[PDB]
Amino acid sequence: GSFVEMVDNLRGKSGQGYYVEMTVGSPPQTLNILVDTGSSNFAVGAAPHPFLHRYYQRQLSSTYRDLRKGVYVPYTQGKWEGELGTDLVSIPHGPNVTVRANIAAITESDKFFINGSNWEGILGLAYAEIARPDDSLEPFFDSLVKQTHVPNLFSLQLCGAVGGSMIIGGIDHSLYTGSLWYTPIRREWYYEVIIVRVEINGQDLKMDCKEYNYDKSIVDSGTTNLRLPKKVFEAAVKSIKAASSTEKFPDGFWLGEQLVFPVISLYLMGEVTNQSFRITILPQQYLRPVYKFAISQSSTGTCMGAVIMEGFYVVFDRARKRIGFAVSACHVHDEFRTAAVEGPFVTLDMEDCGYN
Ligand SMILES: O=C(CCCS)NC1CCN(Cc2ccccc2)CC1
Repeated sequence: GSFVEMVDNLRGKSGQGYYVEMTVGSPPQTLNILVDTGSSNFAVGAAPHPFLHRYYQRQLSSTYRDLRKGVYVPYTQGKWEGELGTDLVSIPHGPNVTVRANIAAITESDKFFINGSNWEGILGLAYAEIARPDDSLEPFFDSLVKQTHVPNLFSLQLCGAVGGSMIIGGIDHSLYTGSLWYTPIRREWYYEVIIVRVEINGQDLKMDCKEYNYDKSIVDSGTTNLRLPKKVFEAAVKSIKAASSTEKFPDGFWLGEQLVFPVISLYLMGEVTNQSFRITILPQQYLRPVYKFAISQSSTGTCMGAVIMEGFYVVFDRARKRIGFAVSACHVHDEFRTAAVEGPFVTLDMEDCGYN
């Protein structure tokens, strides 16, 4: 339908994440919370860290309940650590409901909070299997669905340079143009998808598609870049470099070691046997103003981060185990080329593209 009061409920800074306003405890304690489809923990600052505008003060909340258990969460760059419990959570600019969700009260963290950022926590919207310490700690959205009449679905419109919309429990049709195209969620842990073909400026990379999903391919609102696996990255860069011989750039720039074009198509597995669709991004999407090359190599797989997500309206249709892509109404298009979602295409042996 409409969900007009949820539109434009996300803020941020370039490369610094997208956040929704949330309240915790009774009376409500307001916190800005990073929106992360690449993790499954709801975690907030609960101690006066210098970088924080505010923090969760448990002693002030009557509805707080201690779970008397600790949680240690190391990311690649840095870690956070906290004390588990539950409390009443709301999303002011979301649905009118209040849920008892697990909260990780961050007592200690290293390289997690950003000096100068305006957020105080993280909302992991992915599934239980990747929730820390283990799959028994129910992720926020799972509690929201179990406790209220909010449908098991949420959508994201991230708008490049910073704002956007998280539509909880539905789809706002104003936020996209044309048809939605759905790819199946491979397994419910990350939001894992299968990439079946990659074109740089409408030319196939001719690679084994099993390479494009090396380990995994996921939709990650918490990652800034498009993260391509090493083997795919090298072939992609060489091809992007080939199109861009009009200009000159240092060797380290493509490696993400310096600062300062072809469209990039990702063919994704469709709902139907031998059927695919493709999503297409403009240079506006992978050239991030600080300009930086917002495509980087990875060992964990393809991460369809903010670079990808900023061109498209993205439906996390958890109910139907699928993810929807449509042209975002807010993506950065010029007069020449426009970001696209196109289909159907004929693609055989798509099932073989998923690494095991
Ligand atoms: O581990 C993964 C998926 C690996 C394939 S790329 N995603 C994490 C999930 C946690 N998220 C937290 C975070 C987000 C923004 C700023 C700081 C930290 C960082 C990205």
